[PDB]
Amino acid sequence: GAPPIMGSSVYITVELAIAVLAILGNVLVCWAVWLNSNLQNVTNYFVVSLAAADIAVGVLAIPFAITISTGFCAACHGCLFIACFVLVLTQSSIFSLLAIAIDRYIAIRIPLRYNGLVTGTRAKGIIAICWVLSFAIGLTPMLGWNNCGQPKEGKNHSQGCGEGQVACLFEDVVPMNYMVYFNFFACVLVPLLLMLGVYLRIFLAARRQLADLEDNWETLNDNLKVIEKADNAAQVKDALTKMRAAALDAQKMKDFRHGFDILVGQIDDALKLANEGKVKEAQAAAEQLKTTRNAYIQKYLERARSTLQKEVHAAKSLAIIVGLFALCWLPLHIINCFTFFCPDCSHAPLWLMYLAIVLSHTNSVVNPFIYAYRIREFRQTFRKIIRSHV
Ligand SMILES: CC(C)CCC[C@@H](C)[C@H]1CC[C@H]2[C@@H]3CC=C4C[C@@H](O)CC[C@]4(C)[C@H]3CC[C@]12C
Ligand SMILES: CC(C)CCC[C@@H](C)[C@H]1CC[C@H]2[C@@H]3CC=C4C[C@@H](O)CC[C@]4(C)[C@H]3CC[C@]12C
Ligand SMILES: CC(C)CCC[C@@H](C)[C@H]1CC[C@H]2[C@@H]3CC=C4C[C@@H](O)CC[C@]4(C)[C@H]3CC[C@]12C
Ligand SMILES: Nc1nc(NCCc2ccc(O)cc2)nc2nc(-c3ccco3)nn12
Ligand SMILES: CCCCCCCC/C=C\CCCCCCCC(=O)O
Ligand code: NA
Repeated sequence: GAPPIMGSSVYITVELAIAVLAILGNVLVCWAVWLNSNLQNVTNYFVVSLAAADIAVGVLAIPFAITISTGFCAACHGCLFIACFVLVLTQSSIFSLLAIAIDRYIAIRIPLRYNGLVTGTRAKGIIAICWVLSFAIGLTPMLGWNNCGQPKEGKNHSQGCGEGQVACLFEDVVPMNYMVYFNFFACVLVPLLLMLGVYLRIFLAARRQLADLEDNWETLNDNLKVIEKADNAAQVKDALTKMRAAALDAQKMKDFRHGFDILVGQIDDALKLANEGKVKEAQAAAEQLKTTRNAYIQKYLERARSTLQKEVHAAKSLAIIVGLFALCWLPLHIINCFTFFCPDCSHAPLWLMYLAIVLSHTNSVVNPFIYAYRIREFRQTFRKIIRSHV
């Protein structure tokens, strides 16, 4: 077998390349949110916490990963910290990603209550709490769920380690049942399936809300046709009742309210004439709704449709971030599953183990590119920062 330093040099060089890109890209994200008030919303406070976790991957986790690949002799609980710290940052990333999904779900389901419910203060408290929990979850092996009590005495003696020391290798100190059941199934897989369900509900809400907008609009126009060719006052009354309900329903901002005030007032005018049996005069009054429809109602329809389409597109951009997180981390989890569940299968080869580790670290590079390609407000802030400075 080739000298280990050769393959190790490749892995270390690649890790350092990734640490540099993770730092720069996510420093740039944080710098953008700090400078641009348009980016200073509650959603982006989770984006920032997520960016800080990825900066920490380059500053600390990658240097730790480089250290543990050497198998150096170390006290077992110090080895555990080196080995498990990255699990803290990944758990924090899960919480930030989940809060973002719930944040956007709240914004599309109850937008009028959003600013009263989701505030910057409460977001900070949630973020602080999630970091605490991430340390508890990620460092759970440091509380006794480890293999420090069953050291590899063959490795420790050949490595020449001292009293209470072990050859510091990830799979010799971290239990695989912890990695599969606790970390993967419970703390990663379950939150990802929840995020999937949240985003599905976000898209269902938008689809259902866009459909109501268009259904109310068609109800308005169809009933105008009904009124125009109606043959008696009663056919006009029934047509006008179905419009008044749609008018009040669509009403549930200065020029918006004034438009529906005009609309409802004209319907009531036509309704009163129709109750008095004045057919032609009711039809002529109902015909004046077209003015209001073209001047006010069409502009509100188009503006409400545009907001909803923006929320769909934004939700897609954030879902892509969740999907790249899964793409980058699942191979490592899936390999552990094979290692744990198939003791009769050969262990995955070393070159694959480190490709899977490298892939997981690349996730801390991608998020700033998604923002730059998919979020105009980030892309524009990135340009101004770059060309004003570098
Ligand atoms: C706040 C940031 C900048 C500082 C990070 C401190 C890091 C580098 C420190 C904190 C605790 C330290 C570990 C504590 C215990 C041991 C056991 C010892 O037998 C080998 C070194 C090792 C594994 C240390 C390595 C370096 C270490 C991980
Ligand atoms: C999210 C996507 C990319 C999932 C990718 C699936 C990857 C991780 C899967 C697909 C095929 C899998 C390999 C199939 C066969 C073996 C032989 C066994 O003795 C050890 C595990 C090993 C080497 C598997 C490791 C994990 C593996 C490489
Ligand atoms: C992320 C979604 C797709 C579900 C998670 C995929 C994981 C849990 C699935 C996909 C493929 C599955 C593996 C397929 C084959 C084997 C070999 C068997 O001898 C032990 C179980 C094991 C190792 C499975 C464990 C669970 C597994 C890794
Ligand atoms: N299984 C595993 N191994 C390692 N490193 C050690 C790789 C290795 C595996 C076997 C061997 O004989 C020598 C080295 N880091 C690892 N990190 C993770 C991880 C992080 C998140 C989910 O899994 N799993 N994982
Ligand atoms: C911006 C923060 C940068 C932090 C410093 C980065 C340079 C350190 C990176 C890797 C050093 C790895 C230390 C080698 C482990 C010791 C090997 C051994 O004891 O056998
Ligand atoms: Na991350």
